Amino acid sequence: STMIGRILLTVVVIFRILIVAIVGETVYDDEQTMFVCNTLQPGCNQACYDRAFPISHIRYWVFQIIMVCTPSLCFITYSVHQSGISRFYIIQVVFRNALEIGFLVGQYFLYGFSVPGLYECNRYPCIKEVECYVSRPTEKTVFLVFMFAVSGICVVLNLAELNHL
Amino acid sequence: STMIGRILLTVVVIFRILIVAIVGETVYDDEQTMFVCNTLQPGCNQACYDRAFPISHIRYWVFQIIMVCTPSLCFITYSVHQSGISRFYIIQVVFRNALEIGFLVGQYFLYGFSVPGLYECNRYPCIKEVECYVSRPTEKTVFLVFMFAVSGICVVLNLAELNHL
Amino acid sequence: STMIGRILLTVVVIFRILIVAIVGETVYDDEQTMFVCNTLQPGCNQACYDRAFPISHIRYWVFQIIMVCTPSLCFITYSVHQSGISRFYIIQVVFRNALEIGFLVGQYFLYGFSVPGLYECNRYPCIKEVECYVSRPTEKTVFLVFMFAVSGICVVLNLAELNHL
Amino acid sequence: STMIGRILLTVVVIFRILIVAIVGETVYDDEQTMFVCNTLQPGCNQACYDRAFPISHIRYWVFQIIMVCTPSLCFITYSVHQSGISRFYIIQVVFRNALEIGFLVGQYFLYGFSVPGLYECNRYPCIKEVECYVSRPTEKTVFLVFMFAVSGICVVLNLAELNHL
Amino acid sequence: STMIGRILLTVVVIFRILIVAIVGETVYDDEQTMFVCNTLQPGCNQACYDRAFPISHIRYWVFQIIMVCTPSLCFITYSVHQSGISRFYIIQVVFRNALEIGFLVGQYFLYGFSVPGLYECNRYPCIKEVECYVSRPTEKTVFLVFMFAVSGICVVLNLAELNHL
Amino acid sequence: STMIGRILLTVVVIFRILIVAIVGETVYDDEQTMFVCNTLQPGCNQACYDRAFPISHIRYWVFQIIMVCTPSLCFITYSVHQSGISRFYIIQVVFRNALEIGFLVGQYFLYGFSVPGLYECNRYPCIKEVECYVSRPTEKTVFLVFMFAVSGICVVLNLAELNHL
Amino acid sequence: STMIGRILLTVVVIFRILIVAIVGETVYDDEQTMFVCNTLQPGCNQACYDRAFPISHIRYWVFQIIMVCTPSLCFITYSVHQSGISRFYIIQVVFRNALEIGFLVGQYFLYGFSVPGLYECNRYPCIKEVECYVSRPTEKTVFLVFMFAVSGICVVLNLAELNHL
Amino acid sequence: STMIGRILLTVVVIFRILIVAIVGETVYDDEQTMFVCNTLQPGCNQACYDRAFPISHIRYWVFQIIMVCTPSLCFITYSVHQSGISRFYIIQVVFRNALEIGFLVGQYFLYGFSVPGLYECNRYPCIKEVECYVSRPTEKTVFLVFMFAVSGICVVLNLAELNHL
Amino acid sequence: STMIGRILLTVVVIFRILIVAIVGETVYDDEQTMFVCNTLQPGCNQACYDRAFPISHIRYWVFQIIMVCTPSLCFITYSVHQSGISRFYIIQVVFRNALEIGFLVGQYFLYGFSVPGLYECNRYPCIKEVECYVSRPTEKTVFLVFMFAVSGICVVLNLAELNHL
Amino acid sequence: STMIGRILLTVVVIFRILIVAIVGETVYDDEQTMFVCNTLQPGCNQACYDRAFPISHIRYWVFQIIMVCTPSLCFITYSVHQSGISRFYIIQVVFRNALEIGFLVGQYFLYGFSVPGLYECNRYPCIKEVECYVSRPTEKTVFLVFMFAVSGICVVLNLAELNHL
Amino acid sequence: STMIGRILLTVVVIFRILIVAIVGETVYDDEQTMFVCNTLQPGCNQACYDRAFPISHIRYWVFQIIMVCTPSLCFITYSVHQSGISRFYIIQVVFRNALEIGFLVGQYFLYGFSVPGLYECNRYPCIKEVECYVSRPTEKTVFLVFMFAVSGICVVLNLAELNHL
Amino acid sequence: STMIGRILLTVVVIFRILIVAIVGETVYDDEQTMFVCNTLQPGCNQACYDRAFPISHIRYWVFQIIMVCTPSLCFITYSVHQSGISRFYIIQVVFRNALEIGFLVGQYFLYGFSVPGLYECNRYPCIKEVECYVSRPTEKTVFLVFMFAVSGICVVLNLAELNHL
Repeated sequence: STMIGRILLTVVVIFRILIVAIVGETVYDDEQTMFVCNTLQPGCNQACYDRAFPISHIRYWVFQIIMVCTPSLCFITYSVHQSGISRFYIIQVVFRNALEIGFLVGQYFLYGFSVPGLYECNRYPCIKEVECYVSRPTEKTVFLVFMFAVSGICVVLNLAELNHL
Repeated sequence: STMIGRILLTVVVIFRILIVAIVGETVYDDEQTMFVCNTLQPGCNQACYDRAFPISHIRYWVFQIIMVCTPSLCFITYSVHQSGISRFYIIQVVFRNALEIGFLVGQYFLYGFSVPGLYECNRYPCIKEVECYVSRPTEKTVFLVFMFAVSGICVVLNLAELNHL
Repeated sequence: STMIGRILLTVVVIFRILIVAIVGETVYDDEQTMFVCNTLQPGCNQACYDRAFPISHIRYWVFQIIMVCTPSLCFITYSVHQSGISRFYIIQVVFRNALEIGFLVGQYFLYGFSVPGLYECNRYPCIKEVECYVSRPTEKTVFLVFMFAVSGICVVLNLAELNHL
Repeated sequence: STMIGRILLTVVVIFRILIVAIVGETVYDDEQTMFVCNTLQPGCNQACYDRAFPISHIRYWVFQIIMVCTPSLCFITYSVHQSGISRFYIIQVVFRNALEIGFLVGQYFLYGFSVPGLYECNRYPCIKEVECYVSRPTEKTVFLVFMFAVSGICVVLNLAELNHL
Repeated sequence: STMIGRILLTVVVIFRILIVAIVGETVYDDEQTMFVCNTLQPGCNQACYDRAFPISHIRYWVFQIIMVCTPSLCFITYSVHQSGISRFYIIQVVFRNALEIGFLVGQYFLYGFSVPGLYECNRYPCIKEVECYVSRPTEKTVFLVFMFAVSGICVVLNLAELNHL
Repeated sequence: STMIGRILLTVVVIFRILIVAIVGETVYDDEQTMFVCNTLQPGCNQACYDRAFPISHIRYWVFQIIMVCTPSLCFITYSVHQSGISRFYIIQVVFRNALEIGFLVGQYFLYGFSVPGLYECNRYPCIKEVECYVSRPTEKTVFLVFMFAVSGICVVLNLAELNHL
Repeated sequence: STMIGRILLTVVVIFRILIVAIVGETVYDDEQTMFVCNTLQPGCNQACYDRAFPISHIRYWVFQIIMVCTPSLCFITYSVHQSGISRFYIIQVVFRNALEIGFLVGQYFLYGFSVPGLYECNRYPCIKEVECYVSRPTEKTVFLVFMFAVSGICVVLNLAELNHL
Repeated sequence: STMIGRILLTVVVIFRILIVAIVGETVYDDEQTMFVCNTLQPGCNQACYDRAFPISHIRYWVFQIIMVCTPSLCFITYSVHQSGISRFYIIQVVFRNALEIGFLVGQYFLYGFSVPGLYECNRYPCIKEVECYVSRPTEKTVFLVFMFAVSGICVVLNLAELNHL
Repeated sequence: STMIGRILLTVVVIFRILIVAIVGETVYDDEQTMFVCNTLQPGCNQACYDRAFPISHIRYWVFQIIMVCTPSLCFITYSVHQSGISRFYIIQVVFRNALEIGFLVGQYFLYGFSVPGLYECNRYPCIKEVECYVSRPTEKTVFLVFMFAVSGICVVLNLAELNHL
Repeated sequence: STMIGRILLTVVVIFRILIVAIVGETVYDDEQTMFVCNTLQPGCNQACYDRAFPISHIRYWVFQIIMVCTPSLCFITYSVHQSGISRFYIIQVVFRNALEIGFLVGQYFLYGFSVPGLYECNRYPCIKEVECYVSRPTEKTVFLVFMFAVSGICVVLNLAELNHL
Repeated sequence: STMIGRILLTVVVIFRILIVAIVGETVYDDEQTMFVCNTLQPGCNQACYDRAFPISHIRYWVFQIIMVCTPSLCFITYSVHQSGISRFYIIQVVFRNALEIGFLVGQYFLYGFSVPGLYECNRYPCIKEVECYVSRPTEKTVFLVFMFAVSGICVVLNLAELNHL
Repeated sequence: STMIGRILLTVVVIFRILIVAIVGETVYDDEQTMFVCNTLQPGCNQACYDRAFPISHIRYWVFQIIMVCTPSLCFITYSVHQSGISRFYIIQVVFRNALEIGFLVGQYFLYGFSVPGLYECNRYPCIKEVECYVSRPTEKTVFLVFMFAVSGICVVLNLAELNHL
């Protein structure tokens, strides 16, 4: 039971990296060029896009993916130099658990569970409130939900292993 | 008879991956930039494109291709770690069969067998119903039919092997 | 005489792959962005481009190139697994001959021997018949003729080897 | 205590290179195409963009990254040719410390800690003072702060090792 | 004297390939997007560009480069299979000489020694004669002259070796 | 003293190649698309850009970089074939010195030490003299100065070694 | 009682002529230039304006005003030539009554009592139904109501005189 | 019976002049500015408008009105100079009859009984046949019918008087 | 004292008519062509202009001027026909007083004392509230104040004469 | 026979004045606003219109009409002052004859008998020869022919009277 | 001396009325349509035109002309009714003098002696200060100076007559 | 001889007034709307039109026509009041002579004898010198020459009468 868990954790991690790396870079490519607002004021599109999308999803996901792989690299570099290992194993597991729980909570607090098609903006130089329109909201919602689903499994597995000890 | 079946399954899988990877990424590249509707309302093109094409074909095909290769990776990782194999062989065959039948059914239910050149849209902010025009419908229909044809062979072969036992 | 034939067949095949792969992808890149019709009707350009160019040359050539290399892969996979070979050799030669004759005939029936600079279109939403103008017709004609020339040699060589037995 | 310091220095350096190389090249790609000023004078956008952004962040960061890796290459080339090493070790550590402190100070003096959304320009051919609007200011501020944070750790670690001797 | 000739021939060939491959692909990239004619007739730009530039320089140079490397590949494939060599050596030298002289003559007859900045066009649908304007004529002239210079050396060297026997 | 000189020459050469190859290709990418003149005459932008920038900096630098590496390749090919070496060593050093001094002088005579923001043009079809505006002049000036600085070191080092004999 | 009736009839007639002649010609002047529809189809504005406004109000009112003054001119011309009068007086009164009742009924049946601000159009070449927007609807409604009010008095007065005999 | 005929002829003539002079000049004012064709060819609108409307209705009607009043002026000038009258009376009646019958026939042969909303044009520089759209067709049809009705009465009356003698 | 009052009343009336008739028709001529709103929605300008200016000032003033001259015309027509006068004099004075007081009150209730330069609009098809800008507000305010001043004198004079009896 | 000639001369003169004054001023009103040339050069339309139409028809006709009425005014002023008359009568007849023959000849030499729809222009700043398109050519041809016809009668009549003496 | 003064006063008054009435109405006709500012903000042109030209010159001059003719009308109406005259003569002279001095002073205080070609504007919605450009400044300056010159003579003459008593 | 001179002077004066009043007002109507310069600078057209045409021809001619009729009005007003005449006759003749000579000289000094089609402008905000293009230069030259011719006759006649005394 504990034998297969490692294999499936490795497979889930590789699957997530592959899915993010191969297709996700090209849904968001036209994010700002097809964002449009009903207005004649110069500079309103920039401010309203910036307020609607402060950090793009793909940047957050790349950062999370890179940051969740550091303890393994540290352990590998230590063992390579060696040529209390168990204490290092315990500590890196603890750190990975903490980092992944923090990242999941931050994702939930930053983005929620949906991307709406309309956005209402009231930032200078826009006069009062204006209405703007988003590109590809359904695909982005699907990607959001898929990533949340993938991220839950890793949390579950790491808690499993934490509790087996 | 059962000897050649494995060889042809491997060849079909590699053929499908190559066809999707090399040429398919560039028919759909201009999907939204050349989508146009007869209207003067800002934001209507975004809503009507989103309603006509919720998930693009190439994303669905990439996802399917990646998801149908996971049991092999699991078996390989297990055997590498080993350094009841037959039970694992049986189970992974069952899982692959199920996944490929599910994906074929989902393709049929999502897209059908044709891409029409006209689309009729009645989503806000569009006033009543408007007419929009699609890019490269014939090429996309050809690609659809080809992919359905390729996908049928794999189902047939996997049922063959399932029934030989 | 039969010794050099294999060497020249291999050289012709590699030459064709290289020519198609390195330069051909960039003559057709602007095929639709510089296609223009004399009209004020929205959606006429899409319909007329689709009727004038149902499948682009480069897609057909990539498909043909990929499909004419499958018997070799099958023979290689069989021999690798082995670790009646002559019957397989005979059959794969027959199949390659048939496939290449079919593809040459299909090319002739699909495209002919020239690409004209003007096209006359009468498809909805275009009113009656309209005149449209093509990009780079001379270069595309040169490419067509070159590909036909290259494809003839392979047919000749394969018939040669078929008849030597 | 001094054992782990080398491992963490190597990990921080690799992390910085990866973060800069993979995602940073694509936030700044549209820096000038979406920069716009409220004016009708030809040539004002060029002058005001040039005055607001004399050297782009990504160029400065690439230059710094490349320049902070030269002492290691020199030491490696020397040792490879060998086939007073300790004096070379001391000197290269001193040089790396100096270079990294200089680069951090220069970053602080060139850019500060924020990127504002508005810029006021009074350069010819602009008449008097004009107002211009920046793209993606929040993301660029986040990147600035992250890079400052990363750069502080290296300074601390190098001072640590300098003082251990 | 005959010893160094082979070394310099190899160096010239590699130099030509590198120069063509690394920089030449990006001077001609905007060839048609910045070609403009003084006219209001739709379709005149396409016809006049096609008449002014029937085959682009870079296509001709790529084709020539690929075609001048075939005899070496043939000799290599023969010798690999072997595991009258001198007759093959003689014949391939003769063929290479002929091909390179033909290609130099064709270059001279196709393009000449300069690219002018203005072009006068009288092709349908253009009314009578119109004036059009070319992009980057000086850089293209420099490239033309450089390529002619490079190509002369190879002819000289091959005639040298032909005459030494 | 002569031991370290070779190491530093190699490091400077590699540094120059890396700096030119990684970042320099993307400052000049938009050189002509953001070049604009105050005029209504068709074709004036092409002529004035061509007169202001006959050969772009990056082309000159790539050519120089490629041409300054040929003597090493010649020496390597000779020594590989060998399987009066000192005379070849002397001669290639002389040739490298000459080539690098020529290239530095040519750079100084072609470009000078600055790129101004305004340019005054009087070429047909422009009527009398017109004013045009350049993109990113400060960054291009910085690059110019940096390249001159890098190029001076190599001249100094090669004269050093020439005079040690 | 019958003495003042003639005086007030004359005053009402003159008042109506003056009101129509002096101000009414300039509310409707921009009727079609400021009529606009939400569409991109050429020719839709013409068809929809024609269907919304078949005959403009001012034309109908001018025609009515001219036609209601003919019996007086006939009586005057007869009496001038004279240089059974009572029978002519009776008959012309009858005819005037009939004409004015007919014109009031026709006005009611042609225009109603209001001019709406929106109009829904489904005439070729408009695709399906489109929405169009009218200029100055409130002023036109006020004019309509005023004219109906003025026209009622004349009917009442003429019936009065008819019944006094 | 013959007494009233003169009075009614005079009233009809004055009515026609007033109707044409006061309102008719302003329906046709925008005849060419709101005429539009579905095309991108310069000069097609001019040719198609000229072919659809060779002589405008209002010019024909003004000419007819002026030409039908000449015999009265001649008779008046003769009688004024006098300070065989019956022969002149007979002859001028004959001439007026002939002129009015000719003008009615010409109207019928020039314009018919309706103005359609669409017109199909095939005149140079228009390519093949194009579709154009007319302004205010219903109002112009109403005016046509009204003028025909008015013109019939005069013919009838003049034949009446001709036959009474 | 009562002698001059009639003279000054006549002079004030003529002055008002002249001022309104000669210059007032040309300040308001461009009222709608230079009215503009900050929006991209078709039809918003029409609705917002109609809501901001339901009846234009000049129409109201023309109507008032015409309506305040009817009692004099009635008295004149009566006296002309005569060829209880004092009762008619009394009654017409009463009626004129009432009409002028009503018109002054209505002016105050319709327009107030100023025309602002900005207007805030929230009528369909405008999304939420939009800002629009008026033409020539200061001149229109001056005209408003002048007309109120002129209208007060007539009220005062008529009350004077009413009270003298 | 000589009695009626004066009456008909007076009628023809008045007819010509009326025809020119009432309708001719409004065919030529849009002469330059709807004149268009196929070109992108600023200033070409002005030069080509000026070369095609140096003096407009209506100016020439107004000038001729005014100049042919001066002898009558002179005779009238003389006779009014009187309060050798026959010598003045003779001389003014001679002068009128001469002036009208001169004007007819000048008309023929200036304009000819037709107005073509196309005009070919080669005046600076137009590059080489360009094609331009005229407005309302058929109506202008009809007017030309009518005016020539009218002008012939006056010449005939004046020669008649000249020869009767 | 006092005899001619009245004649010249009458001639000057009539001259001023004629000059203002015949030509002055058509220099200012395009005052706002050719007023333009260097800005992209909607509504800035309206505010800046209103601030630069609060009341147009021609309105002020028409008002002054009308107001300076009232005392004569009053005297005429009094004398007509008569069918202490000297006291009325004295008083009306006094009033005319006062009115004309007031109007001249007001002209000087409102407009000055010149109309500049540039205007600097800082009114909302304009951002900071913007530059705008006036139409026909020299002609307007000439008109200003001429009107001041004309107005001085009347003041002088009226003071003359005032002092003769 | 002196008898006819007065008659011809009166006829010439009336002819000049008629020619200026009837046709001249409509050649210059589009003077600024069709004036265009080759430039992209806002405000350059206004400055260059103002510098090319400070006072329009028609204004100068109207002013001259009005000013040359004042002595007659003065003499008429004097003689009307009378109900030393010869001294007044002498003086007014002298004044008319002086005024007409002054006006002819001023015309020559202001305008010359031709209107060119091109104008070269160097006024702010135009950068350096720009080229502009005039409307209808030939017609304006014809008008200039005609007016000079007409004006010469009056000078000659007035000198004639001056010298007869």
